[PDB]
Amino acid sequence: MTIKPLRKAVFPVAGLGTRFLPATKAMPKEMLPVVDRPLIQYAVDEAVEAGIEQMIFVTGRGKSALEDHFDIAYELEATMAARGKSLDVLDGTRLKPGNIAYVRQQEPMGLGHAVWCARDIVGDEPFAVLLPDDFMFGQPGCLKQMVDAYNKVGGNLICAEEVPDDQTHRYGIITPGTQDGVLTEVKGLVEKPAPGTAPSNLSVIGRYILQPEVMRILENQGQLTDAMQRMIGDQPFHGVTFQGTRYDCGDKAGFIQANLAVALSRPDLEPAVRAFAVKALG
Amino acid sequence: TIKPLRKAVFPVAGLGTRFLPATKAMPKEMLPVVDRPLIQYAVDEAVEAGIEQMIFVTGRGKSALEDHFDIAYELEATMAARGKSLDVLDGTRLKPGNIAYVRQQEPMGLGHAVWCARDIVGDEPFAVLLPDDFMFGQPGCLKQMVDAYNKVGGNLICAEEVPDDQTHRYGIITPGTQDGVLTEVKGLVEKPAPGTAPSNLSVIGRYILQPEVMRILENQGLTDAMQRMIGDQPFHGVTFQGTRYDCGDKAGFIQANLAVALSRPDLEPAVRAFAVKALG
Amino acid sequence: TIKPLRKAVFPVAGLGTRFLPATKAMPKEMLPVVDRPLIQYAVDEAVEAGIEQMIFVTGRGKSALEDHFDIAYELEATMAARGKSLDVLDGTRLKPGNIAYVRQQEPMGLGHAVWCARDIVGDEPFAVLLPDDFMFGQPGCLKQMVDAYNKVGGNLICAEEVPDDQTHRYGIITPGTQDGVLTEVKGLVEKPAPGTAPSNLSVIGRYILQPEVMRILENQGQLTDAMQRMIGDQPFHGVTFQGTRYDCGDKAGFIQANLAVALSRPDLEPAVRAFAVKALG
Amino acid sequence: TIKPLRKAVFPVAGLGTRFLPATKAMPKEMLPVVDRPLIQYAVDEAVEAGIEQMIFVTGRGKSALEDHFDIAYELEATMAARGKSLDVLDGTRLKPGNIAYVRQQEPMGLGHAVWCARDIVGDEPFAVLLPDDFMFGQPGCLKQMVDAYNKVGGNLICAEIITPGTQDGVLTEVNLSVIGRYILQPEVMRILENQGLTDAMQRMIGDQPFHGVTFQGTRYDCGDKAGFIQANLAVALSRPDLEPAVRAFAVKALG
Ligand SMILES: O=P(O)(O)O[C@H]1O[C@H](CO)[C@@H](O)[C@H](O)[C@H]1O
Ligand SMILES: O=P(O)(O)O[C@H]1O[C@H](CO)[C@@H](O)[C@H](O)[C@H]1O
Ligand SMILES: O=P(O)(O)O[C@H]1O[C@H](CO)[C@@H](O)[C@H](O)[C@H]1O
Ligand SMILES: O=P(O)(O)O[C@H]1O[C@H](CO)[C@@H](O)[C@H](O)[C@H]1O
Repeated sequence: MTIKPLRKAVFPVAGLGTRFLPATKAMPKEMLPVVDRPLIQYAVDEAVEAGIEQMIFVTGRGKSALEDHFDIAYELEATMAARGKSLDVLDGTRLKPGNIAYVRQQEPMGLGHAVWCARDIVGDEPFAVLLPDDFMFGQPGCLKQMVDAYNKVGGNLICAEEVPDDQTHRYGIITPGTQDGVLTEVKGLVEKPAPGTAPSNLSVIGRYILQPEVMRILENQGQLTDAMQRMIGDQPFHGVTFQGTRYDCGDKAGFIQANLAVALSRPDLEPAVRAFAVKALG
Repeated sequence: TIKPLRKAVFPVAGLGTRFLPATKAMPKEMLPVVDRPLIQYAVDEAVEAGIEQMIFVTGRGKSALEDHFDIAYELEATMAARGKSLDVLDGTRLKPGNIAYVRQQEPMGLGHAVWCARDIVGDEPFAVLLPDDFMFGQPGCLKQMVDAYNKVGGNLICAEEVPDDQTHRYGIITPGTQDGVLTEVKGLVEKPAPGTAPSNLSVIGRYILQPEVMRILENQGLTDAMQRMIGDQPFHGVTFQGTRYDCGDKAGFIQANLAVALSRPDLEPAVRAFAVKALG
Repeated sequence: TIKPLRKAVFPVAGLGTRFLPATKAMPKEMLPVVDRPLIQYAVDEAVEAGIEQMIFVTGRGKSALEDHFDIAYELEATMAARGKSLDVLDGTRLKPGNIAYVRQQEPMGLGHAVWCARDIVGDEPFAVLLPDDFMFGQPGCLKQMVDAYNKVGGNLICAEEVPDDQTHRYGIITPGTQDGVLTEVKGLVEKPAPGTAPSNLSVIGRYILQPEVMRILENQGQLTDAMQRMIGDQPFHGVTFQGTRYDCGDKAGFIQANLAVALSRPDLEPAVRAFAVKALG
Repeated sequence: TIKPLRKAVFPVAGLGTRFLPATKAMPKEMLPVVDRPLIQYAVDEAVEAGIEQMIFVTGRGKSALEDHFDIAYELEATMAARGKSLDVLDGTRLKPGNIAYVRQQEPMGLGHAVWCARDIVGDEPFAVLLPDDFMFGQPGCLKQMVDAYNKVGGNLICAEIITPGTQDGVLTEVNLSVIGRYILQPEVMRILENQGLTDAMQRMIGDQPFHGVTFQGTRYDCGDKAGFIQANLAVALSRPDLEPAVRAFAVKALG
């Protein structure tokens, strides 16, 4: 009757990313690069830093690239070796065998259904959920900051962020309680409220740490927000504000902004990129 | 007590070099015995045995095994546009999440492959099926084995008497008491030298193992693991009520295709007719 | 002046619905007869016939067909690491460029498929091979055909006598003069109705056509119906294969082909024959 | 006269090691410049220049390039089910047969790559486009080049290391960094076959008109990360729906 550690994270990667066509008509959206790494790469790096040791990808149909990316690139590594090029550039692209599991979603039925797909791999253990479109820039990574708070309050946690009024109908909204620094009690939550019925402004961001009871609730109704809801009254539920900036690579403008931000932070790229940005701006 | 099954591991990361050039760019596990691939048969067998979580330990060029168990979108659409029943595909798709894939990364054998499923299995007994061992019969091999499991528990493996000159190719069992279909395993040696075989009953690619076996594998990180397990838990060999075809070998693959074909009402007539002629 | 033969078209975009579930996610052209995929036998055949440009018109889920004819990097490296000879793969890789692929995009049949190779063929004669028609024998179907082509020229197709209740499934030929292995085609109808068959010699998946046939296909923007318009002005003969053909298009044929080849293999025949008789009563 | 020009060769078999780990399992030719992958821009450029036959010489892990130019069955179905227009995909797929693929098999460089298309091109003039060289401008590099072709014929290359002679405005008889845009005569194929590299186009200077064309626009070397980012920023600033937010961010982020 103990409580297990969270050595697990679930990555919903079965979307058709229709917003980025034509680029995504044959390329997984999750594979779009922020400078030189694909969105999922950042996401799993984040998880590793947070101490997670079992990544479980719930995929779709045309996404083999996601699978190959985290395996040995046999010919590539051979080619590089034949050129004295170091494989350090691939550090972190491959985990221990078994640490990355895949399960097909089969039918595109949303986030809750997706998480539900991992039910048997998670078991009676708390688990994390990361939506790669939410590029979280900062140190430590969002998940690590979150796990840090988990270690002290336990229960369920989600990344929270103040959003403009005309933006509230696009996210799940939190009904805030007591604030204790970075944490803030969630007294309620509604998935995309109507534009006049927003309980507040702090929305839910694609970073979660949930207790196994949430899986159970999903199996039973067998969606997510409504499932976390059912667990306000009996388990610690807090919103965590990220010490860094988040870029919504879900929309083209964010994607570009993220690329720029990261490039400006790179020793070898900022000089050239800065110089160019400057002129190009008038 | 005897913890219930429901989890099966399928090692499918081999390069099947024996079937080249057929397996040069296609998974050996996908070779058809008439009209269904070897894994399909193995999965069906698991389903019948009450297993509800398939764990595939794959290799690099094997996306076909993945697509085979998902919805074939365009195909199903084209069949519907021709009033063709999709019943032909029943059993091809399981519930979302019931089939998990993990990459073996490096081909280091059976033990290593099974080891790759450690976190998915957990504490929990698990089954292991090698699709190359085509098990023809009813009920299926795994079902017959699980029936014996719910009675004796512990670890079980499929056993089969093999000719003398063939013993050096299998793991051999040192038999104890026989109770109908079961036979106690008092010891086992992987591929003994010819003249050194303790007996003739070898190990076949069908296993039901206790979680302590995974533990022993993580620790040594193969056949040698099952054995640090004889004085502690009931360990029996099960004889299959049916015939097994070694599709690991060219001749076996063909024999299997012939056998199944002859059991098919719509194929038997034509096949038998030809077989006879062609034989002289 | 007979245009030399140097190109072959392989229609490999079918969904092989007949072999489900085996063909649910695997190209039917990759089904093996003992050792080698159907398409491998087909290209072998073309190579023997002196063809040096294979042109595959494929579909959507058929990357295996493309990988099969390229270097299998990891595999060849692993075999080398085990002193295993790569001879087993001889013929699986041709010279760079000798195999071209074009996507059919939509499954509109054989004529459409061949039409897709129009700009690759151009103004030159071309062959057409349907891998489902496993041609067992030697020299080998295309070779035997090209031998006849080199003396008669024009257009040729493999012809085979088929049972009466089987005629409605093939294109049927109206035979003329027979000159040994050849037989003039005076006409042909695609799948005639049962009772309407002009004869019994059907068209088999092996063709040698003149560029004018492409022209006619481009204009009509089907196959059978186009070869027709080429009767009164280009030598058109049907060729009989010196060997046996297996219709791997249907399950029984696939099985039969596998058994036939197996029995011709010194290393497999003993075990296979022994089994065959026992399991047969 | 001058044999028109209806064929283009696209060398797309590189391992893009410079963009690791992004290109570990994804073709570098598929890297997006905001909305579309590099090859898309390249083929669009070709179509605008009147090219009717695209020939891709690919490598091993590059199925994405093939699927991209075919019908995305399930996707188009899903969009339809959402009343979303497919115009977003216009230019994504050409007439069947207009895109041919040949495997390079062995990574032996540009010359060998072009050589692989020898039998598809035949005795005809052909273009060559390296998608890493993102050519931003209107009417687009190949078009501008083809315009000069119909006048002078022979062989042309995009210029921006070469020594010149006479400058006829945009043309200049052969700095001038050579750029990945070529229009070559069939005799160059023959010379490649024989020695069986590119600087063998030179064995073609005393017999055919050979000029360098200067591009009316700017080129971004998406071969290196700085260039890739610059290209994405430039295009974004040119898009009415993205420029506002992108510019506002850029400014703030720059200090
Ligand atoms: O992004 P989705 O899938 O449209 O919506 C999901 O993630 C959002 C954050 O990105 C949350 O605010 C929503 O509550 C959640 O349902
Ligand atoms: O097939 P392998 O790898 O030579 O040997 C493996 O499968 C055999 C059955 O096929 C088992 O009897 C062996 O114990 C196992 O190690
Ligand atoms: O096989 P298909 O495409 O159904 O039909 C095609 O090949 C047959 C032989 O296999 C010929 O008899 C038909 O005339 C030809 O159109
Ligand atoms: O990559 P290569 O073949 O060494 O060089 C090639 O690509 C370069 C861009 O990457 C171009 O600037 C060169 O003109 C072209 O020949």
